[PDB]
Amino acid sequence: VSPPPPIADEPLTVNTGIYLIACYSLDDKAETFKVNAFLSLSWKDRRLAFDPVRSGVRVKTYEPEAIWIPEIRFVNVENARDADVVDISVSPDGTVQYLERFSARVLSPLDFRRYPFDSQTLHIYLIVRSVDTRNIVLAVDLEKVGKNDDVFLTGWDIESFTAVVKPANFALEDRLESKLDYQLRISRQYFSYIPNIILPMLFILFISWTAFWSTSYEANVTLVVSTLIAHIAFNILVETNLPKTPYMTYTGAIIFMIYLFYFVAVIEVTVQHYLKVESQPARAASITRASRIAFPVVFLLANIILAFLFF
Amino acid sequence: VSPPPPIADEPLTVNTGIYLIACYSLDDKAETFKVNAFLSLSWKDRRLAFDPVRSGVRVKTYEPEAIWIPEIRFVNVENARDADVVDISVSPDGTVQYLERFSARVLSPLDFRRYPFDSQTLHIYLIVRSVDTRNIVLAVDLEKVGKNDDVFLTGWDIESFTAVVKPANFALEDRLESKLDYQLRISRQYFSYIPNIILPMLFILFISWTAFWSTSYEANVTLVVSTLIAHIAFNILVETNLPKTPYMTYTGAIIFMIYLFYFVAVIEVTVQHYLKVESQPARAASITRASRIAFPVVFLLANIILAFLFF
Amino acid sequence: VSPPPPIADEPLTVNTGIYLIACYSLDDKAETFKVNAFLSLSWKDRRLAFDPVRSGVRVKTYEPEAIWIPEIRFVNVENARDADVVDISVSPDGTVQYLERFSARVLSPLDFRRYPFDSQTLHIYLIVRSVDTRNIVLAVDLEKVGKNDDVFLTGWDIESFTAVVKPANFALEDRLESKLDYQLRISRQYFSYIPNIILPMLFILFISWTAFWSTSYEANVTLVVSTLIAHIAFNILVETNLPKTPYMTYTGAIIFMIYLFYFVAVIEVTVQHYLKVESQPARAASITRASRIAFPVVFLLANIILAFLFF
Amino acid sequence: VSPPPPIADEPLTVNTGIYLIACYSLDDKAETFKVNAFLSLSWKDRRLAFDPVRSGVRVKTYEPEAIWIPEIRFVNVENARDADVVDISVSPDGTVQYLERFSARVLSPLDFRRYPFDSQTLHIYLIVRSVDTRNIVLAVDLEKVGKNDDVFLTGWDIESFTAVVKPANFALEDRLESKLDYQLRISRQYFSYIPNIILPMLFILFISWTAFWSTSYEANVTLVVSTLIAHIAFNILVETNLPKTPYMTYTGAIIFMIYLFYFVAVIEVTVQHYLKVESQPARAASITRASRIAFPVVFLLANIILAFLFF
Amino acid sequence: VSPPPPIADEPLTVNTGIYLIACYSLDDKAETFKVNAFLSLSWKDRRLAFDPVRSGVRVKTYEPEAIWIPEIRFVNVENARDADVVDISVSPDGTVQYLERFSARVLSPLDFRRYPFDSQTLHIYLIVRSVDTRNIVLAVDLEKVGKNDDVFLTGWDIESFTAVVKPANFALEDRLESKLDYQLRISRQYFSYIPNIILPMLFILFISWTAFWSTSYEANVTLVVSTLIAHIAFNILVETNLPKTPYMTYTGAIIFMIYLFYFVAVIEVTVQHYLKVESQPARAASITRASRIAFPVVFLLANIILAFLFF
Ligand SMILES: [Cl-]
Ligand SMILES: [Cl-]
Ligand SMILES: [Cl-]
Ligand SMILES: [Cl-]
Ligand SMILES: [Cl-]
Ligand SMILES: [Cl-]
Ligand SMILES: [Cl-]
Ligand code: NA
Ligand code: NA
Ligand code: NA
Ligand code: NA
Ligand code: NA
Ligand code: NA
Repeated sequence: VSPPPPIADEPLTVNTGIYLIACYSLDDKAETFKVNAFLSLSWKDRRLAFDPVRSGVRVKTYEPEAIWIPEIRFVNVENARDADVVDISVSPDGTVQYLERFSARVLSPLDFRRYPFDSQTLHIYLIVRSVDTRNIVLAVDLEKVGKNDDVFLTGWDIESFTAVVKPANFALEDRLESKLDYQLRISRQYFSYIPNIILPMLFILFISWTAFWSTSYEANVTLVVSTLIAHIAFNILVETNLPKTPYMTYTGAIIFMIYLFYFVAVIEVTVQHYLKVESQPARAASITRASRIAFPVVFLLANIILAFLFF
Repeated sequence: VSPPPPIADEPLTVNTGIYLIACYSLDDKAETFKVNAFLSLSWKDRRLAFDPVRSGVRVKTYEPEAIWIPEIRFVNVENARDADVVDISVSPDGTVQYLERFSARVLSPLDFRRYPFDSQTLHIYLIVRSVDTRNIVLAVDLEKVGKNDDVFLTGWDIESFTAVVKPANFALEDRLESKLDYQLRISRQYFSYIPNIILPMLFILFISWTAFWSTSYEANVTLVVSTLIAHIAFNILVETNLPKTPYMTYTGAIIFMIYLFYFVAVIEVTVQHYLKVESQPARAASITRASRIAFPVVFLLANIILAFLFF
Repeated sequence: VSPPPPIADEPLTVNTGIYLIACYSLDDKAETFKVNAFLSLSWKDRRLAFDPVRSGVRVKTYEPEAIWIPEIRFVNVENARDADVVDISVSPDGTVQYLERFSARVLSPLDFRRYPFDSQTLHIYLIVRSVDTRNIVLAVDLEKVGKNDDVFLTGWDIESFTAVVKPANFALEDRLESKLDYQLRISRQYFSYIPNIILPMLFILFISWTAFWSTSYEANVTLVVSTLIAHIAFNILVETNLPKTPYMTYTGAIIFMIYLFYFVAVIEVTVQHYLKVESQPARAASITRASRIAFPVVFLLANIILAFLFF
Repeated sequence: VSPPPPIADEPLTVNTGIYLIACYSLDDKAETFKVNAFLSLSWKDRRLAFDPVRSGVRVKTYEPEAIWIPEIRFVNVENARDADVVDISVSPDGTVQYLERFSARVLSPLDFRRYPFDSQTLHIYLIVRSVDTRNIVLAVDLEKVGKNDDVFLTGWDIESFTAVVKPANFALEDRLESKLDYQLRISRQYFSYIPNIILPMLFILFISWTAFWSTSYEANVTLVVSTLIAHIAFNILVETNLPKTPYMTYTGAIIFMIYLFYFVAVIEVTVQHYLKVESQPARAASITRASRIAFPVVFLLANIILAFLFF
Repeated sequence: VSPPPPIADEPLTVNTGIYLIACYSLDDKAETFKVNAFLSLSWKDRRLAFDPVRSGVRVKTYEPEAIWIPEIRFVNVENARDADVVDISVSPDGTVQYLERFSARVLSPLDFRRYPFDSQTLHIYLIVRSVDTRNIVLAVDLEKVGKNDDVFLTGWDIESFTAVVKPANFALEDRLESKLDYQLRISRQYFSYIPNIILPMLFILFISWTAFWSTSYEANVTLVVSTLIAHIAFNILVETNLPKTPYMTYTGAIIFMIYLFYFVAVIEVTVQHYLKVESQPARAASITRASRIAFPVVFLLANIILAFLFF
């Protein structure tokens, strides 16, 4: 079966629509998400037209095999989509109305710079390759683009699901290709990160700073070193939930900076002890007293600077 | 093959039933479960009717290909169900009796607020899309809804398996859809959490409080800091078995609150030491003596408040 | 193709046999195992009978498609078995001899109460649904039930592979079902648990008890707290290799009890120190001296009691 | 299609050959490996013979469906091999030359006793079941057994790939079976284990022994206990990369033995302290001085004994 | 369908091209990557030639089944590629233009010697087996080799995608094989390793060296031992992201060397203490003072030597 012939030298417009049934498994490390949706296709094949008076019926139902159907593929899917045809309905004028239900693992890049306070734009790219007979162009039937209310993406808030109505038409291997951009705007549910990572991380840091109210070198060494190890544990926990970015993430920046605080706390703890042994506890006292104000102020200011830089 | 024609303008009623054979793999993080069950379908196709006298036979067995079968799909499945037709039996009035055995990974949201003392309602949504010829409506044959005695969901107690008999009939992409809700009520086996997480977590906390019967700053620092790290280990262990909730879970709340107890224990340990060095051990004694009663009382009361709030 | 017609009102007896080729992947957490075996089926279809004189041949070989084959399924499999027909041989009297080679992931519940000294009974349930024409009943041909010598289940000893010869005949969705129980008796190879978990766990506990021969509070605090953490590490290691049981396991019981030993060791260490500071080292000495005998005796006795309760 | 008829009462000899294209994923815990290879089969079917003069052609190419092909299966595969027929070429005398490209996950037991200095013999078992018409026997065409130069098994050295030319002929379910043993001899690349596990493990042990040059009980307790915990971490790391063996492995033996060294080091550290407090530092000095020589000598000798026992 | 017949004794040239659509999942441990690309094939089949005047059409479109298509396979794929034919276009001269869209998990060895500053050459090997009728040779149509702009490999920079135009023609199982090498040059994004592993690892090492400004044996033991454990944690973290190499990697070398620094730091800490107790603090002072300069200088120089050796 060959494509529909043109009235004039016009391209064939295949109207599309994606209706999300189930959206799930957003893998941060793999930068993938799984989708379960309806794909609707509609084009005019004049060869399939009929008189509703003569035939008796108002629409004709065909099996995929029977008629010409455009080869619509997804660009950013890992493997070819699992698709099952729901219905093919031809109107008297030859306006075909195809509907299929699919499921696919979509590969869409994620921006972790503001993690865990980040928002993402997931993409679903519909594509059609033009045939030697005639050129095929994609369109968006906005009436058939949407999502079920039930649709939930665990640990994410679904903002919108829209399509960029004008396709990206380009040449590939000397043939015209019509690409469409279906955008799923989501924003992360940062809540859990606060009692699980952020606050525990701040508590161990504040515990380290109690060394500024202690003259006991042995106790200070225990305080700063122990807490530093809990900080390493938290850094490792965080980097396991994330991929390797060629940029600093917000949480990454905070975590990195906190190492410097531990490093300087050890230096202070060392300096204070050296001075004490050197029979200069008056100078050590001045440094320790300063550190009590210096450490939280420089911490608070450094954080303002980063939130500023990052947001 | 087209759908059965209507006597009058009535919709076609497809009677359904799910009988669970094997239920397994309830993933808390992924909010999914795997099912292995029988799906039974029954509808009237007058075109398939016959005389049992003339034909000799009391029922006719058809291969799926031979006759019209309604396109029944599952809403909340990740990929299309693995189904194998067991039997198709036509009675002479044309009452088709379809049976298939399926397996599917069902995506059903979970409520972790009362974890590990939570109970859940797992869902299985049967759906049918109406055709251009006629409208299809789902029904529940209660005689064919159930589960095998053998059926066990590891670490969960299976309460019930029922169907909401009246379908959710709604329009989707200008066509009628009949949705059915099969509900599997389960409740978690919280037992193991007690000797594995809850009690070990309480023992390390109580060990931290022995610092209230010690004047040794160096020992107290070791006691409180060490136990705090074991608490971090337990917090991490717990959050690995769970997804990121935009709400506090019961265990999450207990765990978070316990950080504050470690924080204040460090403050006490610090205050007591500062006072001792400042040659005011009488005041430090008062604080330490108070802490011995204050810490367990405020702990016990805070827990009453949370269990109250959570249950 | 319809089932064989009955001589009288007798049911059709399908003789079965499972011969294990490869048995592997026993998942303790998932309570599953993978099997690779031969399935043999034999029944009498009088319609397929022939005279060996006239035909010349002593048995006829058919392709599955050509003849009626009973729909034998497995109850406790996650997904439908991957089966490839090896041979179908019909004798002159119409005694069909079907053989297929299959592989399946079988879901069989496990009893962890005596872990790692436990023994299990893995099950393989063959089932047949009776047709409207006639009732089908399963039988066991003991001569075709067995396992290859080569068959090895890693970290387990294979005791036996037998079938419960009398089937469980019951009604399901108003039709007769013949269920057969193939039992694979295995017992765990507990050896490795001894040098990897049990003895290391006992060594850290015994190290904690050296605090009973020390007057140094700071050293005792380090001894008991450090070892307690290694005990937490071992508890976590153990519970990662196991599912969440609504009952205590033998190892679970030992592990839990050992927390109480650490708790009381801290109490002793605390009491001894308090008394020393209170200028009462004579009383502290009595307690410490007692603890040296009390701790191992109460440990040894508590263990006798548990092994007694558990075995 | 029936098997080739015999000239006399001889069995049908199917000549075999496996040529490895890609060998990968040797799972130590699962005792499996994945293979991608060519399978070549050759037998004489007199029915397919032809005159090259009359026909014109020197060999005839058939589609698998067209002719009789022996049912060759693999014994030790988890699931049935993914096979794609490359070519079927019939010579004038009726000598069929089948070639297929397959991929399979082969289950072959591993011996960990000498780990990580172990060598293994991976197996690939070809098998054929005799038919009622005639008996089928496997043979090895050595000219068609081999492996590509490119073939690499990560972290392993491939020694050889040979076939045991005489098949294991035996009865199974009253039918003759011809089994062939394809052996892939490999030996582990132990290199990485030295700077990653062995030496780090020895360094922490030697650090523990510095307690023999210290009179500070508190320091010794820290030294021995800390290092013991790093040893526990290394023991856990090792046992995660390995399955549960009913025997001791070389690394397992070394690791276990090192626990005894930590245990006795604690005993020494305890004894030395008790004696010091008891105002007997002369006796404690003797013990400590001895321990300095005793610990490395008994360590070195114990290791000679084990390497001796193990190799 | 047989292959195209030769004009003279020339081989059939199948022109090839791979156009990468989506490149993803580069597994360092498994040494695999997943690809989603277009495969284009073009050869001359004179039997399919036609007059464009008589036929009317300028190119003819065939279904794969209708015509002879060369059996092109991939050498280094784990399983056979998931391929879906996009188009088959025959020109009047019989120049076939095949296009398919595929996805495959490619197995390509990785060189970790310079990790995480390494660059790799991923391979895709196209292969064709010659038939008994005629020999088949692969060619590269450079105009149909490329990659989409969108193509991103997470944590890697894609340098180039080229094909080695002259095929590797060799005999395999007495038949000619034409192998082509498609090379994807990539280089790792080392950025993240710096704030996540390299700098944290250096901070803990520098913290250990503060023991050179302390006379407190108990504090030094805590400092060096604690930091050593954090170093073990980092070593383990690193070796989990990598496979077991029979060679030293750059990061592996740095990590290993740092153990020696901890070992010698313990020795110094021990020596200094022994001397102090021995009432020789003047000699201990000299050693400690030297260590303050020796440790960073020997560290810095050792690192120059390694970067030199490695790059
Ligand atoms: Cl697609
Ligand atoms: Cl363009
Ligand atoms: Cl074009
Ligand atoms: Cl479905
Ligand atoms: Cl089954
Ligand atoms: Cl096989
Ligand atoms: Cl391939
Ligand atoms: Na079509
Ligand atoms: Na149908
Ligand atoms: Na059949
Ligand atoms: Na300490
Ligand atoms: Na055949
Ligand atoms: Na073809």
